This record gives sequence, C-alpha cells and structure tokens, in this order.
Amino acid sequence: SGFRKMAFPSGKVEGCMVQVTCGTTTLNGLWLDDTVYCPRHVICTAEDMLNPNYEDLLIRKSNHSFLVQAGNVQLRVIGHSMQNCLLRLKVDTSNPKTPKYKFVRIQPGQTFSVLACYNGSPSGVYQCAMRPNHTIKGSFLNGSCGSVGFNIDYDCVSFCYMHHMELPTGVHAGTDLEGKFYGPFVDRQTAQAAGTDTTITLNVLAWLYAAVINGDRWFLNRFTTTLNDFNLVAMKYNYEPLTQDHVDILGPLSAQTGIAVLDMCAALKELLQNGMNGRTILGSTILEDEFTPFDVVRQCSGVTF
Amino acid sequence: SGFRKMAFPSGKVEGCMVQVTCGTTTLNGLWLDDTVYCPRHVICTAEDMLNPNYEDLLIRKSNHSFLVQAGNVQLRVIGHSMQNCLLRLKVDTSNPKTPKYKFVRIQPGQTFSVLACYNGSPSGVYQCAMRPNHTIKGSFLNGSCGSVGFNIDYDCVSFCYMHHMELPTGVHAGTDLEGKFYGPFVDRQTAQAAGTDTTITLNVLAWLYAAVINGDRWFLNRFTTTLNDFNLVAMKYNYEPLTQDHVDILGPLSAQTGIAVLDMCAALKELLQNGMNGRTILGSTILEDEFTPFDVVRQCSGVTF
Ligand SMILES: *[C@](O)(C(=O)NC(C)C)[C@H](C[C@@H]1CCNC1=O)NC(=O)[C@H](CC(C)C)NC(=O)[C@H](Cc1ccc(F)cc1)NC(=O)OCc1ccccc1
Ligand SMILES: *[C@](O)(C(=O)NC(C)C)[C@H](C[C@@H]1CCNC1=O)NC(=O)[C@H](CC(C)C)NC(=O)[C@H](Cc1ccc(F)cc1)NC(=O)OCc1ccccc1
Repeated sequence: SGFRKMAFPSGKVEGCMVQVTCGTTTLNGLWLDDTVYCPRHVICTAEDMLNPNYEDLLIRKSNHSFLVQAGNVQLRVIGHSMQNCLLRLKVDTSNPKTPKYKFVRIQPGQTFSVLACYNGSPSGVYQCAMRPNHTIKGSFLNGSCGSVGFNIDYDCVSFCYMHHMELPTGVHAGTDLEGKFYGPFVDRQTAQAAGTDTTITLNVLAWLYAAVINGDRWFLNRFTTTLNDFNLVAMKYNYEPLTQDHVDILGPLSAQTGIAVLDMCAALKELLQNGMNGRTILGSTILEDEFTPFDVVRQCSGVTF
Repeated sequence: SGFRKMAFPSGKVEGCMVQVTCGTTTLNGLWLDDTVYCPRHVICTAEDMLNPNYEDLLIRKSNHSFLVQAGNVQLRVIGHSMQNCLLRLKVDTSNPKTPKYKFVRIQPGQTFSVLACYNGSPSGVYQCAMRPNHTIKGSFLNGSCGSVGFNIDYDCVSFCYMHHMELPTGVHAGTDLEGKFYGPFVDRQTAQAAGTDTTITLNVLAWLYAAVINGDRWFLNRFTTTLNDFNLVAMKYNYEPLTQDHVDILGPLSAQTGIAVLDMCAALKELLQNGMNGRTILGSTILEDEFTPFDVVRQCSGVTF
C-alpha cells in the first residue's frame, strides 16, 4: 500500500552523463555510443546571449574548442555538428555503459524522471510532468543545463528531455533529444513567458482511481454526468476538457475498480464545486495532476482493497 | 530555482540488489562484497508467521535451502548466519559493483531515498522521512521486502533501512542494516500499531528558510517569540517541541537569509494560528515536514534571491 511520486531508477542514465566545456562555459552532456549531446548555447558568451547567431558562432570553433570529461577521463572530440538546439560532438571513445535507448518526444500531460546534474555529476532524481503549457516545474540551478529527462521500459531508456532554461515564473523549458524545444520557446535571453497553464484532467481522474484501488471511496457519489456537462464545469475551474479518447484510456482502471469513468467524473465535479472539506486523498489536501493512468497502473496493486 | 522532493541517484545501489528465495518465499537482498543481506522472515511459511521461532527455523536449513539470483546469475551460498532480524548469506562470488559504503542508523526526522525493488529488480526511487513514531510513509507492495533506504555522500553510500512490513494504517516499518528494527516493532504478524505521530518542527522551519532562499517572504512578520512560548503553541498543534540544539542547527540557513530563528518561529506560530489563507509556499498549500535543513542546503542556491 501507499502512493508516492516515484522516479525511475537512474543507474542506466548516470553512466551517460559527462561534462562539456567551451571557453568559460561548462554544462552537462549525454554520452551515448560515440556521440555527446549538449545544449548548443554552451558556445555562447555573456555578451552574445541576447541574440546569438549559432551558425556564425559554431563555424568559428574547432574540435579542440570543446573539452569533454567523463569522470576523470578526457574524451577527445573528432567531429561536431549542430542539430536544432543541440550540438552533437563525435568523440574518440564509445561509451561502454551505453544502455539500450531511444529518443522520444513526449506529449503534454505525460511524466518523466529528471536526473539533475552539475559538472557532469548526478546530484538527484525526481519525477516531473510536461505541463499543458510545455514547461516543467523542476528544481534546476546554474550549471544544470544538459540534465536529461527519461522513462524506462524493461531495459530500454527513452530519453525525452534535455534542460536549457528557466523562465521568469521559476518554471523550466528545454528540448527533446533531437534539439527541438517543447513549446514556443527559443534559446536566447529575449523576453519570453510561459502561456497560461491548465490542470491535467486525465491525470486527476487516474489519481482518483489510485485512491480507490488503495482502499479509499469517500469522495464517490450516486450521480453521473455527460461529457459535455462535465466539460462546462472543467472550463470554469481551468481543467482540460475531457475527450472520448481520455475516457477510453481510463477503461482498465475503471474495470479494476468497477467505477464508470463518467461516475468518477461526477465525483470530480463534486470535489471541484464543494472542495475537500478538510479531508485528504492519498495523503493530499488538493487534487493531484502529475500522475498518468500508466503511472497509477505501474505503482498500484493489481487488486483493489 | 524550484524546490522538489529529490531522491539520491540510485545507480550505486541498483548494482547491489539481488533476489533471495527460500521454499516458496521470494524477496530482495543486498549484495555487498561476498555477503547478501535480507529479511530473516524469508525462511517463514504462511502457517508459522504469527509466532515463528527463527533460531529453530534457521537451524533446520542448509546453505542450499537458499537460492540467490543476481540478474540471470545464480550465486551459491557457502555459509549463513542470523544477525538480529536479518540473515547474512555468505556467497561464492564477491559483488564487483560493491560501492564504497557504510551502515548507519538514522534518527527520527531524518530523510533517505528508497529503492523500491521486486524480484531483485529495481522499479522506482523516492524520498522518505523517518517519522517520530519510527515508521515511514512509503509505497510498498507484496514482494518489496528487502528493498533498502540510503543516503549518498561523495561516492559513499550510507545504507540506513531495509524494508520488512506494513502496519494497519498503511505505513511501513523495517530495520537498519544490522537488523535492529526502527521503533518497537517485531517481525511477527501479532497485533501491532504505530504510536501517535507528530509533525517534525525542525523540518518545517528548514523548508520555510528554503522558501525565503527561493524568493518568497509573504509569511514573515514583525514579531518574535521565546522558545517556551513557541513550544506552548507547538504542543497545541501536535508539533515536536523545539530545542536549543534545533535552533543551533538552523544557524547557517538563518545567516544566509538574515532571518533570526526565533523570528521564523514567530512566522510559523502565525501560520499555525491563522492558516495559509489560500496561499502557497514552494507550491504547497500545507506546511511540509519531510525536508531536513541539510536537504535544503543541498538543493537550494547558496545565494538568496
Ligand atoms: C543552463 O544554460 C546552465 O546551467 N548554464 C551554466 C553554464 C551556468 C542555464 C540553467 C538555468 C540557470 C538557473 N536555472 C536554470 O534552469 N540556462 C540559461 O542560463 C539560459 C541560457 C540560454 C541562452 C537560453 N538562460 C536562462 O535560463 C534565463 C534566466 C535568467 C533570469 C533572470 C535574469 F535577470 C537573467 C537570466 N531565462 C531567460 O532568459 O528566459 C527568457 C526571458 C528573458 C528576459 C525577460 C523575460 C524572459
Ligand atoms: C515482505 O515480507 C514481502 O514483500 N514478502 C513477499 C514474499 C510477498 C512484506 C511487505 C508488505 C506486503 C504489503 N506491503 C508491505 O510492505 N512483509 C510482510 O508480509 C510481513 C511479514 C513478516 C512476518 C513481518 N507482514 C506484514 O507486512 C502484515 C501485512 C498484513 C495486513 C493485513 C492482513 F490481513 C494480513 C497481513 N502486517 C502486520 O502483520 O503487522 C502487525 C499486525 C498484525 C495483525 C493486526 C494488526 C497488526
């Protein structure tokens, strides 16, 4: 029993983190096979951060402009290229600890684990959700750029995020491992702001199912609702509209608990209109939206209590 | 910026997890050098769980009664002994992935990372605090016994917890790596209950300092308080009494923020008496007590905003 925000074990990723230095700028890189991936802004200086021309900045560099360190070992770069907002540095040694892996672009609402790193050295691991506004609410300080996000399936690491920047609201933005940003953001220090965010409805419902699987039913009720009537209430409380696809995704959790999706929607509508009345759900006094249906199935018992 | 419950990177510990089977009972073990540690109740059968005599149960076993698997590799046990509530199984192979490590008994209020494991295979990592009542609020299912808790300093893993049992309130109990239980609990299925718990005052204050370091001062006030007057309020709200030792521990955070400890105590007293008025601190609508002063210094910027 119990329910916690849980990260994936980070071992397979720790063995891929390295340090990349260019001039006076140091940040993290990801070392897979004979390639090191890192944010392209490693080549920037303080003066040119407002409006850098990366093509022009990169053509001026050589292979020896980049210092790559794995632990105490120097890796000589033998080639380099730019891919969107990343640099790909070819190195002379293939990482012996390269796990089975792939690169995935995750969708808003989905979750992943972040390995926060400084100077190529891992400091911590935590779970994050990609917000509807394409930011994440992380914990990142100076030097954290190049830290990666990932999920694990069997022995395959799906990398989905590399960290680049912090916005004025304290939230974080970055790219997939092909260097394409999540959201409309750009890697320059021109004024940018996160769009307005929304609560991830599908995840709140998943988490309500988790609470029932763990033995708690207090928030259920005898009512039901239509999709449309639910969505009127969702719009009022800044929740994402629920779609039939979302209803279908909740099928397995619905089957395991015997609670119809639209009945759980009625329960959520009631929680939104009346509040929680000083009660808790899975230890929380608020409605949690950073657990996906898949997170719930992974962590919870296959048998309800 | 940002603040999150953060676990230690789990790599050094993942390489130590194995599977231990005795009869029809399988659980996890910890493989360091040529020893495998696991809960002694691996030798129990369903019928004898209520009142087992472990000395009598163990003398009836041989080395070949225990099957130890590391990944797909069988490790032959060549010796065994009982140490308090653990078994120590000597094996024929020394773990090549043994990290620098030590065994520590942590104190109530302190935090650690748990690597949840099933069948000797890690499934997730999360941060936990040892509660004042010597339990933890974890996420553990059937098969999780033998999963370990730890902290990391430099390259040294300090193991502090091994999981044994779940109590009726859904909370969890276990031992240090010498097999001595945290709290008054015993490894038998006789009626036992967690003592009443208390909020970890020192941690709440640490987390308030973190909120100030991250740029938020709304909950501060012009008042101060004595230790004694604070402790009258603490007793009313089921908070641990604050001691001079706790005040001294908060010295560095106090110095970095310029806020006197007893002034922060006045701020906390006000939060307890008036509530939060629909406002948040570091993303939370409630007072968080699972971050130690040391957790805060580790994660936060060395410079206030
Ligand atoms: C990584 O590049 C990094 O770790 N670099 C090391 C070599 C020091 C950082 C990670 C940041 C630092 C703090 N938390 C983080 O996640 N990333 C960057 O420094 C970005 C550089 C690229 C050219 C994108 N820039 C930013 O993250 C800035 C932060 C900032 C905030 C206040 C301030 F006064 C100066 C800088 N954010 C940003 O520029 O967003 C757009 C914006 C600009 C101006 C006004 C509003 C929004
Ligand atoms: C591990 O031994 C384990 O993973 N074993 C695998 C071989 C299946 C489990 C981990 C538990 C399972 C669920 N969540 C967990 O953390 N530990 C145990 O099974 C304990 C065995 C030892 C002899 C201590 N026993 C317990 O954890 C029980 C759970 C329980 C709850 C309800 C119920 F009806 C039966 C069992 N808890 C317990 O016995 O505490 C004392 C108590 C007994 C009776 C009444 C009140 C309290």
